[PDB]
Amino acid sequence: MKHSLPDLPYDYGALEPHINAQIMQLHHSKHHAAFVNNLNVTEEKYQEALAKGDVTAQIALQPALKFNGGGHINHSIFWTNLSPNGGGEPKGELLEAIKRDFGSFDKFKEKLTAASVGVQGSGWGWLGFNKERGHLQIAACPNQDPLQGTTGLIPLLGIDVWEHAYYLQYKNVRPDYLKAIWNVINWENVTERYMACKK
Amino acid sequence: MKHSLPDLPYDYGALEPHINAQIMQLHHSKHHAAFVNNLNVTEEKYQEALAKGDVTAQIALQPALKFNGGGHINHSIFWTNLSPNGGGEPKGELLEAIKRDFGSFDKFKEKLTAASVGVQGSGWGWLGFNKERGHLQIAACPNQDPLQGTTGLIPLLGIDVWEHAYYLQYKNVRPDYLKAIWNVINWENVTERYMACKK
Ligand SMILES: [Mn+2]
Ligand SMILES: [Mn+2]
Repeated sequence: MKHSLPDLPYDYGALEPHINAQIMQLHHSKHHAAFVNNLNVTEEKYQEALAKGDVTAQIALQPALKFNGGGHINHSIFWTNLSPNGGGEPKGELLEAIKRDFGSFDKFKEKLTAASVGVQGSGWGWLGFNKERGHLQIAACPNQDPLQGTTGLIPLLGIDVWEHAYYLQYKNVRPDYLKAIWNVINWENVTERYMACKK
Repeated sequence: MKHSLPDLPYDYGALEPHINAQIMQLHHSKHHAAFVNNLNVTEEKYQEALAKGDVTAQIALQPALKFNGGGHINHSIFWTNLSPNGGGEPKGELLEAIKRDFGSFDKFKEKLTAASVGVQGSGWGWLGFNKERGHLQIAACPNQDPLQGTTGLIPLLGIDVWEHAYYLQYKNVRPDYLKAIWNVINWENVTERYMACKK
């Protein structure tokens, strides 16, 4: 296909003061850009290996494909989950699903925050939808491992806990970054992803 | 180019009494046959996904590709590492490299045996060649993870320690299986693989 870096739906500084412009610029234009460039290179190498039936090469390329491929997937979703018009609480069917599956919105916040802060090293915190069980589910993924590709869950809301996502502003205080990000969550986008899972 | 199950270079009972015919027949005609068939099915699914640029599908298929792909690679080498003409000790440059890197042939035997018996669960014990360092190296791989694809080492001699490789004959006494396999090692094939790395 030849993947490309998607344009951001807002200005790099639109999420201030919760996430500063310098992080957004570096996070989008440098880290994400690298994943897309390396993903395209990795996909081209795998196509050659498949043509020659080189199983050894296919397996050797799996870490680069998952790492760069997942990085493209994860960050592409991440940008749509944020908005300068975000924050507050969700409404409608998504709010009802959260109460049913987690009890209340506040308890959901605590569990997703704990899952994200509890990540040892680099990874992601995710609110996902389990098609088999038909309910919401919280999961954490290491490094750039994508939720759906590795767990089967449909991603609804992702929290990047890579140090590059918060270290320029919040230093080592990961909880402060988690507390601040709730102010810019685009619940409209999360709702659209949730409704897409239902019939 | 479509992978196929290789024919065994000897009769199923040629390795008796060290490895009985029932294990060889089941190991080759049942287990290996499934890996090659499932490998081909997996490659077709990945080829379609790669054409559409579906990164999620590519990542979801990685476990099946590594498991079935590695199984095809590992067992295809395994059969060539055994021979009714095997046993004894290696000669020539291979014997010299073993003494240099391991001290003596007996010490190499002890180290590869320990690596194979020490595998927790299913996996493989391997004598490999390190292209970067230009010396021999022993490594263990879990499940069907192939040596070269995951470590870069060139496989010279592999020991299958999956329970299906010995449980019918040696029950839970894995050390007895390792003791018997040394009598049927095809050092001629190991030498040809080793010499192919040097130039
Ligand atoms: Mn990131
Ligand atoms: Mn086996």
